[PDB]
Amino acid sequence: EPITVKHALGTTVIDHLPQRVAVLDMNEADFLDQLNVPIMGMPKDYVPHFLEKYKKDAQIQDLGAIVQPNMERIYALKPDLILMTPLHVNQYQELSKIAPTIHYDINFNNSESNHIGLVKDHMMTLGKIFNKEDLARQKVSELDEQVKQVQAVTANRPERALVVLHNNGAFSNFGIQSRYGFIFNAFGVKPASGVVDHGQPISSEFIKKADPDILYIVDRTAVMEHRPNINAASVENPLLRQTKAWKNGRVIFVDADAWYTTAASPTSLKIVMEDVKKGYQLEH
Ligand SMILES: C[C@@H]1ON(CCc2c[nH]cn2)C(=O)[C@H]1NC(=O)c1cccc(O)c1O
Ligand SMILES: C[C@@H]1ON(CCc2c[nH]cn2)C(=O)[C@H]1NC(=O)c1cccc(O)c1O
Ligand SMILES: [Fe+3]
Repeated sequence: EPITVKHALGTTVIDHLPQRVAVLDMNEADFLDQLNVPIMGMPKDYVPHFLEKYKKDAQIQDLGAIVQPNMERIYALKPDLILMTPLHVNQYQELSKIAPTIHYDINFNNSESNHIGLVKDHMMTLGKIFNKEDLARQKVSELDEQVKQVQAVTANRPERALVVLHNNGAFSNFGIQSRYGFIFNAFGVKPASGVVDHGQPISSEFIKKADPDILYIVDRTAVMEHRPNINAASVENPLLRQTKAWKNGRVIFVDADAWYTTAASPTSLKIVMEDVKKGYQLEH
């Protein structure tokens, strides 16, 4: 019963159970970890904390950088399956030369529609390929329950939120049509701005007209420069500090590994939803 995967970049047929798997980003690595599927190679420049055991495991080949893994190292690893994503589209043809190559059908650029369904679909596809259908279906059920939990928290709440990305002292807003669109669409968070605009840098005019009751701050610099996450005392930005969210203590410094490095896999979405719920939590 060979599986045929018709994805965004072509069609991949898998006739045998793959045994030497290369994953090209950390979302994919989280899927296979969650399915208890061994990984033969992955990039290791930005391994999230919840995949820490993989950075240290010398039996897992380091393929280099997430954004552009080392094609020479991949070819040498002789994988029998490569998992890649929209980040690697420019390498798909070259990867498919080396091994059957699956593309994760997901939209990292604009997640406003069906983000959760696309994550679930991928999980079920991987469960079929690796003969882990029952465990795949369980993880899908868990994701569904988690989504119901955050939707129960956001339901009928009046608060409106911004998702803002910190980068080297600069802050930019990510709205309903951005990479964080799914926060609004999937989980029922109400956006503090609706106007469609890298993100929109925080200006005085913007924050005046889109003054959030809740603020989720994604610290990109903590990930990229491997530095600790900023906290309330790091924030110099006066526009952010005069918002209702800041005054009322509804500022969540999110788990940047789950929100920035991944954001499209079972462990990461679980964490994202816990962070979202903290934004609504009025008491300890
Ligand atoms: C349209 C851009 O092009 N690509 C392909 C090349 C790339 C960018 N970042 C990692 N690989 C994106 O993934 C898109 N990236 C973003 O929109 C983006 C937004 C906020 C922070 C980032 O690091 C982004 O890449
Ligand atoms: C740590 C990040 O993890 N992943 C997945 C999340 C992501 C970031 N940008 C697009 N997708 C990366 O592509 C890694 N990004 C970068 O190394 C990066 C470098 C220069 C400019 C960018 O926009 C980058 O994302
Ligand atoms: Fe990027």
